[PDB]
Amino acid sequence: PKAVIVAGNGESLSQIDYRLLPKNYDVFRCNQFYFEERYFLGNKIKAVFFTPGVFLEQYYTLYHLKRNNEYFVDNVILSSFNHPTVDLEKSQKIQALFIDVINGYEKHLSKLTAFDVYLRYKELYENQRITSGVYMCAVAIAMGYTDIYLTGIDFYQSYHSKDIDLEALSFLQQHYHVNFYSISPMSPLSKHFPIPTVFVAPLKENYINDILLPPHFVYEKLG
Amino acid sequence: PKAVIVAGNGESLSQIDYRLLPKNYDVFRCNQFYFEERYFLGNKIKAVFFTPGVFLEQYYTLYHLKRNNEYFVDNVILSSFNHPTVDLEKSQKIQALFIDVINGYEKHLSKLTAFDVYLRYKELYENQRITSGVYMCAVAIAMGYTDIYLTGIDFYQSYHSKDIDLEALSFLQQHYHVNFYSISPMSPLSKHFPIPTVFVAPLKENYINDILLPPHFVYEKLG
Amino acid sequence: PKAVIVAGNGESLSQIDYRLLPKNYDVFRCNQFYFEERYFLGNKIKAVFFTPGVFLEQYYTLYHLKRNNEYFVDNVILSSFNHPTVDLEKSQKIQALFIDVINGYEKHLSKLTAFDVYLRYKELYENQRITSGVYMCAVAIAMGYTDIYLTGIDFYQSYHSKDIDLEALSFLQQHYHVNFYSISPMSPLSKHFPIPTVFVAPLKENYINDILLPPHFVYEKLG
Amino acid sequence: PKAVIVAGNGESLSQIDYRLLPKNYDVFRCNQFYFEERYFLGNKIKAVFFTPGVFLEQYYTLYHLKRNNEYFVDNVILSSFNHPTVDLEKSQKIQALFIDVINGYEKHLSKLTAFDVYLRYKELYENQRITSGVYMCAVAIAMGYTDIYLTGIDFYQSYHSKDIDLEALSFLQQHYHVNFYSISPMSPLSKHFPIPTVFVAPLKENYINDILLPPHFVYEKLG
Repeated sequence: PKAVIVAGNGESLSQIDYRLLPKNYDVFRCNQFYFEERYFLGNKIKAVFFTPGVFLEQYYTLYHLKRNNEYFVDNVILSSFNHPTVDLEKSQKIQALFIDVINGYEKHLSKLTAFDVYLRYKELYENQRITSGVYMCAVAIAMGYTDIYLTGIDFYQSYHSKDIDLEALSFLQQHYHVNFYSISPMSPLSKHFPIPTVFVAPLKENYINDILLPPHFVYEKLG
Repeated sequence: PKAVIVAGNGESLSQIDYRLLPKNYDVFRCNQFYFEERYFLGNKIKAVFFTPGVFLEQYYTLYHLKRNNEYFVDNVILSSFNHPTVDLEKSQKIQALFIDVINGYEKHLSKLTAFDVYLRYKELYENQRITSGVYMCAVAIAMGYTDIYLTGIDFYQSYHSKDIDLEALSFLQQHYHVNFYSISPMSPLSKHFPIPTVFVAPLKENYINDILLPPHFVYEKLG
Repeated sequence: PKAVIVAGNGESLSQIDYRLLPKNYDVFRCNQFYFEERYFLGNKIKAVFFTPGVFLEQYYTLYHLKRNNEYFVDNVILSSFNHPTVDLEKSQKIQALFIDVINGYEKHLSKLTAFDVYLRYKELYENQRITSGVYMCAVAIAMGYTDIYLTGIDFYQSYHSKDIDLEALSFLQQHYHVNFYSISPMSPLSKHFPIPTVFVAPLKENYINDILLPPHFVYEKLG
Repeated sequence: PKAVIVAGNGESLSQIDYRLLPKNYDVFRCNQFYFEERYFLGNKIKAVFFTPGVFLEQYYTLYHLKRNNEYFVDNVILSSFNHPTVDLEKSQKIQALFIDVINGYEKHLSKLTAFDVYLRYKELYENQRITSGVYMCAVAIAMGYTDIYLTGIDFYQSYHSKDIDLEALSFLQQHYHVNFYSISPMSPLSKHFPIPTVFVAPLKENYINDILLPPHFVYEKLG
């Protein structure tokens, strides 16, 4: 479509001004998005992102959440760079077990050649990496979206730093001609991106607020 | 076609009412189907299923049976799930030796996405597996058949249980809109599926009633 | 085309009756075909066959022979069955080194399904194998030829025997409808195939009559 | 196009007669081309060649050179023969790390069958190899160029010798019908190729005249 809202797990997720939101939009979530005490962005999620480091404990929890009718997730995307020095073999191991998991690099992240070369050089020769928030923005750019509203990204309120996250965002702004907006006025991110021009979150009860663990025999068969 | 009869090795195979059979149909057999003392379903078989656990002793016996003109088999199908934790490597080893063996998962079982995801989750996180009877029904559904007549399935008269076999059958009934019928009135299976609305088996003599074993040197070259 | 002459290294190669040869034909040779003391079949060869067991010492000798203008070879074919228990890995090793070598099984021998299944079963369960003469006939059948004139095959004047070579030839006669002829009246092969209905070989001088050996350092780099 | 100038790192690179150059042409460079004290051939390079033996220290240096706006390189080509005994695995390792590196053999050098067979035989059975200058000429021939002007090739002023470099050049002259020219009258190469029928290089200041080395932790992650 045209508009998409990407959200992180920062402390500014609860300070969203709902007068700046567009009419039609999609929501992207990642990692421990189910720790919310309120439904800040509803229960409809276009896509979710899980890192290869912890994936078995996340798929099980997502299955349990979807079984109890708490969220309506459409896609599951693995946040892998397919680089030989970090997660090349683990991505193959994960993909050999599941069939409904979409690999991010092969499908969306490989279509940005300059950004891919930049990231690979910085990973190989400088030991620097981007967070999940920039990964979601890159995937949204690669999927055709043009308006990206950022929230919940507080810029870390040793690979990850603030000189690579800000430099990568400016790289995508200059090379692919997309618009970035901030919907949290008090967030430090608003100092770099313009506020757009001009609803109480319902409470959650008896919800799951911890990551579930698979039984003991699950690890035995994988080892 | 439209109708197909799937048969197991249960004790109710000899108690079939032949007034309920349709006009044109195909027969599916599996495992030690040649231990019959009578020709309950004739000598024409559309397809046969062999598990990867014991396959070398089965192909040899099937070759000997077909050489002596006792059965007329058309296809041989390997009952493999292609899951890394059970039979992923053994299936490749078997397929590297024979060229006339059809892999079930790649050809028929991979076209049912929801059923495949359900089975993979239950295998990975709960240690539960389905029997060959449900595998044959799933393959028949995936091959275009609409009427499936079950027989010889007595529901086990530790992976296999009666809460996964019955749950999988209901899953296929709800999701793919197929009809299941039981042709053994005294079988416990008739309590869950309707009896359809309204011939002596010839005796077998000097037949093979035991699984044949390859010579000793066959195992040496494989090890 | 239509006619092809296949020749072995037997003692009946020097007893060919040249009145029975057709007008236009092709010649197939194999193994140590350059040990002839006379040019029995000329110096034009359509294809040559080398076994994977000894191939490095044969390619070098063939290169030296072609450099000195003694034979005019068109194709080089590797006589591999691609079976995991005999020469599966060695064929890949050979093909990784040379680019002008044609693999026989992948190109010609895989298009005869019944013959392939028969050979694989006999190899796996009975320890029986065919010689190069039957391999050349099968390849000629698979390449479209219809008239095959056999010579130099004296039927061994422990895998190889006379109950598999004769049984394989009858298998190809019955299943693919080809004509076999013998051009050596005194050969024992004429007792099984009909003689067709109704030229001094030039001498060879200062020729190569032994298989050449590569230098010592060639084996070091391969080990 | 039609014309291309290939240059080496010999001592005759500074003795080029600029009256013999054509109007429109492309320049090929290789290895330590950035050690020039003057801009002999400008700062525009169509393609560059790096050997697999030292590649990590070259990509980093090329990136630093391009960042400082000293050269304008278009393509980077890996000079690999894809032969199992020299650089088959190292080429795969290099290609698994970078995405903007073009493999020479797969793209350009595999389209010359006779030359490839000649090179493979000489490598396998005689321990002889060609230099980078002949590799660049072969790639230029395979890319459609017809006029090739050689410079900086002083013919080594133990695999490499002067009986393989001269024999390979004559092989390409006879088999592919291309024209070779020499633009350095005093070079020994002019004795074998005709001089064509009938500008001060600017000085370089504060330039990089040594190969840069990656940090210590780069080697740790690769080992």
